[PDB]
Amino acid sequence: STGSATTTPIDSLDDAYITPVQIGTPAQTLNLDFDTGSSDLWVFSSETTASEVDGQTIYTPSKSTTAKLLSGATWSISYGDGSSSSGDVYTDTVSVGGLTVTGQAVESAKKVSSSFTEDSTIDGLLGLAFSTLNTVSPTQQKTFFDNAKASLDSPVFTADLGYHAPGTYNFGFIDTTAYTGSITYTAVSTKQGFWEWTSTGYAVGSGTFKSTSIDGIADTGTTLLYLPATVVSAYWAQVSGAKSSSSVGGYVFPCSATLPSFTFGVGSARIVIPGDYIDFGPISTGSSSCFGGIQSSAGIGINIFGDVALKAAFVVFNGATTPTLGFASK
Ligand SMILES: CSc1ccc(CNCCO)cc1
Repeated sequence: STGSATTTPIDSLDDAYITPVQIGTPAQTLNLDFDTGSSDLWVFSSETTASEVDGQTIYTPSKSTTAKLLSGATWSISYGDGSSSSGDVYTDTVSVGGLTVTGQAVESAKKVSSSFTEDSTIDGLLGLAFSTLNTVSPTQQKTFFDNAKASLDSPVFTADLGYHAPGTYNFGFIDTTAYTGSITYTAVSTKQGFWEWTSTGYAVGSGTFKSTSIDGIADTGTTLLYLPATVVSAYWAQVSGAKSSSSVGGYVFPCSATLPSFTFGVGSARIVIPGDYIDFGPISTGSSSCFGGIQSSAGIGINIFGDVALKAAFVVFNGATTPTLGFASK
């Protein structure tokens, strides 16, 4: 089997991407944030504290003839950005882009943090990291991809995120028309539950390439590109007037600037992030100071190849017995 679904930016900055997901019988369609950095499929629901729902579409399990309460199961997750959510668990039928899993754990939120309440466009998350990170207790549950994998034509999914435009998540096949050149595959460590890999270095604009190992994660659920302080300083030094602002929480730059590109290495291959992809707009409405899309990982503990990086590539999440990642230009 295969599935194919369009993923759409939630706003004009590409702050996140939502993908429609069918849950239950009859189907209830929710727009979920596909997150290769976590492993829970959770949704706003009829159980979510009313004051914490502000425009999201909810899953109502009592209206699904295939929903079953998973007895005694609860979940609670805290994300790297400080967001969180928790609740109880159903199993139900879940379909993405024509690919169906029966008996998928659907984690129904009773509580969500304010950042989720305030994002009316995100109805929940669909985790695509390794199932060792799933938070359901006392019996850990599998991700949608792990449940689908054996049925798929090939045990893979691909992320093709757009810049200011829709893109695609495919399951079970590699669309050879969606990229240019070849796909370069690179080793993955699953020891932390992430799609963790080692970039071979970087360049800023037309500058020479610096060969240096950068361990980090491929994370579709993180907006920005978080890299070591040395790398990020080298980037922003090429932008007149850019500075790290403690009050704003990262590098900012004059909105009148034209930003240089940023290149990262995948083996001997090179993925070029155009400068415009690094512009996250005014720090507050009407400001002429703009927020940068490349930020230091120093306070995070891991480097993160988030959407800024991934949307410059066609990315293969290869779930073979030994997982690997593939990157192609597009
Ligand atoms: C409030 S919207 C939101 C979307 C995705 C995630 C998962 N990624 C966490 C690290 O960036 C957290 C919050």
